[PDB]
Amino acid sequence: GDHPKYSDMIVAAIQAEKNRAGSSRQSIQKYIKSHYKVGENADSQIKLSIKRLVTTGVLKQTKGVGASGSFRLAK
Repeated sequence: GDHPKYSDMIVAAIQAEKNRAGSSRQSIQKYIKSHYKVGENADSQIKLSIKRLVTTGVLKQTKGVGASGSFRLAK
């Protein structure tokens, strides 16, 4: 129950830091790693899931792409 869906954790991380500038890419994994136990493989999956979410358009794109990789949550 502490590890339901990667997207849910990503959403939770972004919701936790619903900053105007958006949530940094590092912040998404940092929040998840800090609040949820993750492994190296999981980190890779998180990055893939974040990318997929952006790909599906679920996650909004924010500036600093590649630098910070800020992402916004489309409510």
